[PDB]
Amino acid sequence: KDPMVYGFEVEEKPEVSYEDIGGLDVQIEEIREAVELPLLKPELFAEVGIEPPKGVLLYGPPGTGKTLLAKAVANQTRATFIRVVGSEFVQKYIGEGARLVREVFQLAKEKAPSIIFIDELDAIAARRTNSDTSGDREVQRTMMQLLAELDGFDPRGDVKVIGATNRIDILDPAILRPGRFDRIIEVPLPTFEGRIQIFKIHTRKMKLAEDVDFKELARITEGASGADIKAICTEAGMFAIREERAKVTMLDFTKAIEKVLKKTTPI
Amino acid sequence: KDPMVYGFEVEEKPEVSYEDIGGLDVQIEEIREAVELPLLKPELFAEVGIEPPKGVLLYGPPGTGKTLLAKAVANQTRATFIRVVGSEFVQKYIGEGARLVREVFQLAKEKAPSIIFIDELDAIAARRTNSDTSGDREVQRTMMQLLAELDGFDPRGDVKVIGATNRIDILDPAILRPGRFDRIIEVPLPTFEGRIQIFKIHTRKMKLAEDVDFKELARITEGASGADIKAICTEAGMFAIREERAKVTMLDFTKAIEKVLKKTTPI
Amino acid sequence: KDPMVYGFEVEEKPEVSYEDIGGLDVQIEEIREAVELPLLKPELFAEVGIEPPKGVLLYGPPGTGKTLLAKAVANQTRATFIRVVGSEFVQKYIGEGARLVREVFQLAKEKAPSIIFIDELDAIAARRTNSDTSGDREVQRTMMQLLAELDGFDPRGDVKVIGATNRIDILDPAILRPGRFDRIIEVPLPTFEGRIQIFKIHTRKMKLAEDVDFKELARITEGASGADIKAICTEAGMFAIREERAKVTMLDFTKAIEKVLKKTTPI
Amino acid sequence: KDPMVYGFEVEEKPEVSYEDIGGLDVQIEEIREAVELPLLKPELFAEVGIEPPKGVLLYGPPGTGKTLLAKAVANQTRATFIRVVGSEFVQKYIGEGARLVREVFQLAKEKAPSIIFIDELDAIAARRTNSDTSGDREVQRTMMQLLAELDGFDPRGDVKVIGATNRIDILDPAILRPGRFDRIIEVPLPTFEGRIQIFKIHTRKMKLAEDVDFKELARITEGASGADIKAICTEAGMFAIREERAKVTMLDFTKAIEKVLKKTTPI
Amino acid sequence: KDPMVYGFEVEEKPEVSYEDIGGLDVQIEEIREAVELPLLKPELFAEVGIEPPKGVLLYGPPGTGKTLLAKAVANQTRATFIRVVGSEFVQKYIGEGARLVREVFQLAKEKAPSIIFIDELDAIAARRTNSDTSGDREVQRTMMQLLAELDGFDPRGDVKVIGATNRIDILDPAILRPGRFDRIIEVPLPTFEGRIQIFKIHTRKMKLAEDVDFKELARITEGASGADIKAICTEAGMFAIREERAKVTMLDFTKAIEKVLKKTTPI
Amino acid sequence: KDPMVYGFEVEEKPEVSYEDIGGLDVQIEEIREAVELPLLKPELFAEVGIEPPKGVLLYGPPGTGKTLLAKAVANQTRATFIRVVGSEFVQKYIGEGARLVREVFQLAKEKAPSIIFIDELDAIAARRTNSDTSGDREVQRTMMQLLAELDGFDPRGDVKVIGATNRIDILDPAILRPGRFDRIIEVPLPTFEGRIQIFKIHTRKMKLAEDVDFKELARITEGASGADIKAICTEAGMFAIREERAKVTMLDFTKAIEKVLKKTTPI
Ligand SMILES: Nc1ncnc2c1ncn2[C@@H]1O[C@H](COP(=O)(O)OP(=O)(O)OP(=O)(O)O)[C@@H](O)[C@H]1O
Ligand SMILES: Nc1ncnc2c1ncn2[C@@H]1O[C@H](COP(=O)(O)OP(=O)(O)OP(=O)(O)O)[C@@H](O)[C@H]1O
Ligand SMILES: Nc1ncnc2c1ncn2[C@@H]1O[C@H](COP(=O)(O)OP(=O)(O)OP(=O)(O)O)[C@@H](O)[C@H]1O
Ligand SMILES: Nc1ncnc2c1ncn2[C@@H]1O[C@H](COP(=O)(O)OP(=O)(O)OP(=O)(O)O)[C@@H](O)[C@H]1O
Ligand SMILES: Nc1ncnc2c1ncn2[C@@H]1O[C@H](COP(=O)(O)OP(=O)(O)O)[C@@H](O)[C@H]1O
Ligand SMILES: [Mg+2]
Ligand SMILES: [Mg+2]
Ligand SMILES: [Mg+2]
Ligand SMILES: [Mg+2]
Ligand SMILES: [Mg+2]
Repeated sequence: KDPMVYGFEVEEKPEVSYEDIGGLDVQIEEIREAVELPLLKPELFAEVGIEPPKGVLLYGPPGTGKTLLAKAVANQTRATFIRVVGSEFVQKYIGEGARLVREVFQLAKEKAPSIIFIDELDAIAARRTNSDTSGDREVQRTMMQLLAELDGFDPRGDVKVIGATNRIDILDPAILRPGRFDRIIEVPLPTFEGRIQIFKIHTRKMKLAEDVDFKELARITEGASGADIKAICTEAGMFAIREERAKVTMLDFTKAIEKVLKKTTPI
Repeated sequence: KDPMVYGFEVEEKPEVSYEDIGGLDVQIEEIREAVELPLLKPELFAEVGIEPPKGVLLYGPPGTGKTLLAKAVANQTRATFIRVVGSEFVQKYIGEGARLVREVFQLAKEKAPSIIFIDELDAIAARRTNSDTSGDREVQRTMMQLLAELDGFDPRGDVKVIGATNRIDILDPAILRPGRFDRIIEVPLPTFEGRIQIFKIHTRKMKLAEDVDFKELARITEGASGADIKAICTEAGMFAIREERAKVTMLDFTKAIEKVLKKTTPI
Repeated sequence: KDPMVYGFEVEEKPEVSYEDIGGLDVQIEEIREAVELPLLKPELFAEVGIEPPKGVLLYGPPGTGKTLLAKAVANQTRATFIRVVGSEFVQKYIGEGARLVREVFQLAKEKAPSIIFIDELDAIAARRTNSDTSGDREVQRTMMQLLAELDGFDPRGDVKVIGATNRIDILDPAILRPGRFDRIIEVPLPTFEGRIQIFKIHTRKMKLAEDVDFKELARITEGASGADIKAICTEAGMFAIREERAKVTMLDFTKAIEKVLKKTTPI
Repeated sequence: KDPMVYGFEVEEKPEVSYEDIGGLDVQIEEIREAVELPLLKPELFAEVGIEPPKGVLLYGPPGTGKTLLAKAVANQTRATFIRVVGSEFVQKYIGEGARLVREVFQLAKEKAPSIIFIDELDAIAARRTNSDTSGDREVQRTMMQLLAELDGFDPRGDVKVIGATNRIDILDPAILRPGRFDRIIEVPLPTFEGRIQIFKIHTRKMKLAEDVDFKELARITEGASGADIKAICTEAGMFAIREERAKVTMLDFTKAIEKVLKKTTPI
Repeated sequence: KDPMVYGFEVEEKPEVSYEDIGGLDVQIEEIREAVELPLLKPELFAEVGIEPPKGVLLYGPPGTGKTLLAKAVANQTRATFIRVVGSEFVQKYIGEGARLVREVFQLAKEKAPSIIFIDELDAIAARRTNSDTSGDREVQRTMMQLLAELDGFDPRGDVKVIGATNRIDILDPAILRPGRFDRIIEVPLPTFEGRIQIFKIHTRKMKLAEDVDFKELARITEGASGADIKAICTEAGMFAIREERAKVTMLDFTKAIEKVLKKTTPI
Repeated sequence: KDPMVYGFEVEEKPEVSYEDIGGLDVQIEEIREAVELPLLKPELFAEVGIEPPKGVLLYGPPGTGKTLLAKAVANQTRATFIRVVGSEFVQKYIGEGARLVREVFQLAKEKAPSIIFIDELDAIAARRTNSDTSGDREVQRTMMQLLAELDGFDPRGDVKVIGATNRIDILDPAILRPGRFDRIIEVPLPTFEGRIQIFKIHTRKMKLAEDVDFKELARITEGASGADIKAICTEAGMFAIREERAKVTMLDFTKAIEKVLKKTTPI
């Protein structure tokens, strides 16, 4: 009953895999497993006795590759990858958003095995409630619907809903609890070695000089996220273009670390 | 009229069943008194001469369990278990919800004995504040139909409205009270012994455990919810296969209780 | 007659009479003089030269048996009790609501005297703020229709639109102001004499009780509502059932009183 | 002879004349000069040089008696009085419907001089969203149809348009522009002298024995409305029955106002 | 083929070049490298093996000419230009604001290459911590929807935002980080030199000074925005009409510097 | 197809001109400099090289017929007159407030020349909050879209607008900034000589007047507006028809002044 199945991009697998992400290695493995083993290895569960987890919640500072973690799971279990955005519920008609939730779930059930990937939970959950609010009351009646098709009366299924958000601090605690969203995976800012892998992903695409030491660059870029690193390389390339080289030398990388980081914040 | 799955649906199939009556065990006895005792033995109500309780309002924090409770009971009764959901009301068009509330209830009378488990509908029922906005007032109307049909003017038959709500800090005084339920149930976080009963079921499913001490798990899991415990159990399974074991060990619980509460309990 | 208003009428032998309500007590007598006194005797209002009430408004604290009292008066008027519900009005087009208010008043003019009981005046006539727009506008659309008929321009005969509301102020000032609903009878919470009498209605239908002291019973249940007295009674009776006796005694009440009291106090 | 526009007239002179409406007293004269005088002789209005009202809107808080004043107009124009409800202008489907709006105005042109009263413009000149489809289009359409039609037959008296509205703040400017209505008569809540007069007329029909001072009661009932006074009277006679006196006296009104006033804006 | 979002596409083909605006000459070079240049020659990005910039985020005062930098670019690239005022989004009809950014984005992919200018990120950015319980959540739904399309899942599509803001400290963390706006550009009030350039352009549109010297004027105009340097020129022309010369010269220009500053700084 | 106006009311070629205006004689000439004469003479925009005026704001004491001047400028330039009322702006949300600003801008480009009358400036012209508050915020997101759009315009399609306000001293200096509103015109409360000339306009209409001395009338109406002078003349015709004479003289004028205008004195 969905022409919104085009807005769920059921076909077109992404290009981002586990090898297009990295330096968040501990995180890849739990989330990977939380839907990968249930689907390809369900006999392993039988034998030990294991309950299938019914979702994974992801949170973390912005730009750490949450989006990328989701894409990688979607790509590499190739089974029904339902991408929705929580901001996509709630319309001008009086409880259309909640109707709309019921549609995703009945659709996922039919098309099961299925993984639902929700981007942004901050536009569809609130940890407060309030009564007689214009912008914060129907969004609580499409949340309340949600709680409630994911697990509730309606089984299980084979979802496995991957939630993603930029802050869990303004999210309703019903989402926040396990039993559905059973592995609560924090994704932190990357570490010393971590910033080094992220560098090499973009650099793998690029040409470089052979006096390029990642270890030195990663020292400078301490307290920055994966998104700051992508932009550093990009911007470093722009310096390569102006000066007409088909490679990025070490000195551009240091210019870029100074440029990008400086124009974000003065720590 | 024209009923789709709406309430009409009746199902009571597993996982939640009459042998996964995890609790919170005094609380289950209270549901059995309210619903199942006049259903199975009506003559006892003729001797006292009371009106049999008309509904069980279960409330609590999330995941503590009330979906639980209500389905486990429902399989026992073998009654017409009416499943409606918490904002399937007013789909896009208006007063739609008021016609659903009536429909559900009228069919229920015909199919009485019948039980109406409505997920979160008590929480949608909220107060109005003057002047203030015209709201969001229109959904609150759909609540008023529920009061009228339950025993407001039109007899119940043998309904048995099971309420569900994540807050008692969101309700109008006119749903809260014992008058549309009567049997108002606090479902708190599971008792010391209560908590051991939840682990028992899960461990049963998870074969061999021979060094695990469930009581000790209980001291560590002080003031965790019922859905929390089930994820603890799930992650203990997971660490079991990460150590490549056919059974779940005592370390495996220690790690999962540590992981599960950390991400979800504030400092 | 279209199905609509066919089916609004007529409730044959209502449960509830004045020996199935009692305990308040003065405002009971006031309503009964207000509707039953000119219906059974038009002469007394005629001799002074006054107009009987155009309607009677019931408001205030939930649980005081407002709709219950309506079901009492219906049994002794036998003047045609039109049961419409404030939420029953309004559907998926506008003016289809209007149609229904126009139909009930035309129908009533013929049955005159007759009782139009509108469950919630506030559904179809709520305190506006502005258009937010789907059904909110329809509400003040419908309010226009109800006025209009009442004795706005069109002969009322001897109706007698009797209302009730869940909240103090949630209604347009027009309806609030008397001269349309002309007696504003606050049904308040029962008196010291009134709470004893309420327990008595229950005692009538719940067999045996003499170790109970009605006065002291009432004294404890201060600040409760008629629905709460009923709820205690149903709880008490379950208490007795647990100790297996068909007599209700005081100890059964004390346990039952506590259940309700836990909710509402500590202050 | 379409049943809908034929059914909106006539009563062959309603109940109420200017005699039976108590004092305002001076704003009665404004209405008499605004409506009645230009109807009988627009030829005299032209000869003077002035332009008669496009329409006259009655504005004031509820209960001042606005539609009460319209019944008075009705008896004394002698020109066929249209009682229509603006709630019936918007309808369930279309050009019944929209056409009904042009039909009423056509009826006026052949019945002329006449004298069309529409009655509340609450929810037929409010704001639309452009649009919410089923609600809005009806209201937006009917808004335009009203304004064009009254404009195009009044440069000068032909068909006089009268109306009234509950408030002029609950609807957006549309009918407030002096291209449309330019003469809006404040129908206040009544002067000190006005109350005394209303009290007088109501006791005029009433059988009493003289010791009443209508003036003392007026000081008391300052800050009410004419409909409350009517109520005070009906309750003052009802009191008379309860003492079993077939006469009303001062003691009874003083008491009667105390009851009514109390359920109302306060002592 | 809906005029509702198709109207936002091309602005009749701009007339504004990057030599019709200046004074922000450093900033102009930056914008061209990031946005224009990919479109100009793809192979440079291939050569260095980089992912091309997302685009530019401009911040700064008001009047600076953020619009004019998008207008310039659009003329020069020979590609789709979609100009949207970003504060126009956000409706009091809940989730219509989010719908509108969703469609503009999807349409941008249909007509790729495309540039969108989302002006003012102030009124489409909220504060997570409470300040307006209904205003923050609403704004947030619009914000996280446009972000969703921006790189939540759905590709760039060779879009190319390009988007301005008065205040950058009011933005949520989500949009603030790069990778949804790759190159954050400071665009400050005109420098010393910046005055002289802006002036010169605008006086080439007039009759031009006869007694040229923009350095004197510049000293005085320091501490104003770019619109304000223009503004003086326009004030100068009209002053010319009042004098009865209608030719602009240094005397009109200096008298204008004074006349606009009279308002501005208040000695 | 028939056209149906939006941004109501619209008068394409309004028939009120400056012949209908008297005693505001130099205020006509200033505003002819502001909009009229620029617009019909495109030579000025080449002979000076000036970039057109974008608005002129009318100020000084209210009630003077600021709407009427606006119509007279629209008449002269043969444009589409468009009315924006400020009461249809700002609620306590936003967005349809915003929408309607957009609407009249769209209509105005489409049908240039076009005169957007913008009363009233005090509900979208107000001060800034940078210490924050919530109520002020509604106004600020509305206000920026007026400010922007007017500057956004292309010189292909000239949408000149004429503002009007009661108090300029409560508004932001930002809308008193040249290149938005270039000049302001004190339309003052009428002088002695002004009042005599405004009575004469109305007298054209009125019959046999040869006893009326206009001077004694102006004296009495010290501190009277133009809307009040016009209203006095309608009322004069009412008084004349009360004394049963179609001849309007001076006695009628004197009673009309007392009745309408004289209320204000004493202080
Ligand atoms: N884990 C990482 N590995 C490699 N690249 C990364 C990593 N994190 C971020 N990036 C780069 O930064 C870009 C932009 O960040 P992205 O859009 O992926 O973030 P997100 O964490 O979902 O953000 P938000 O909190 O704003 O929703 C990526 O497309 C990638 O090029
Ligand atoms: N007491 C229990 N024993 C065993 N497992 C439980 C228990 N309570 C909850 N769970 C498990 O937790 C999961 C989700 O919780 P459930 O649906 O029962 O929550 P609820 O308290 O009704 O919440 P919400 O406020 O989100 O509607 C199910 O998998 C259920 O079996
Ligand atoms: N005076 C009374 N004596 C006995 N029982 C009473 C009395 N008044 C109320 N009750 C009981 O209280 C309950 C509520 O009655 P009712 O169904 O009339 O709702 P209400 O007070 O109109 O409610 P709402 O605010 O939910 O519309 C019933 O169970 C009724 O039997
Ligand atoms: N001046 C008056 N003289 C006599 N009776 C009055 C007076 N004013 C009001 N009433 C009484 O009030 C009623 C008529 O006015 P009513 O209260 O219906 O309101 P309205 O001002 O037309 O309201 P709305 O805006 O709700 O349509 C009658 O019952 C009448 O007896
Ligand atoms: N730097 C500048 N060079 C030339 N014109 C300018 C410059 N800055 C602003 N303007 C002009 O001033 C007017 C309004 O400024 P605009 O660019 O719309 O403002 P904002 O930065 O607030 O978006 C326009 O007519 C615009 O051309
Ligand atoms: Mg993200
Ligand atoms: Mg639940
Ligand atoms: Mg009730
Ligand atoms: Mg009325
Ligand atoms: Mg701009």
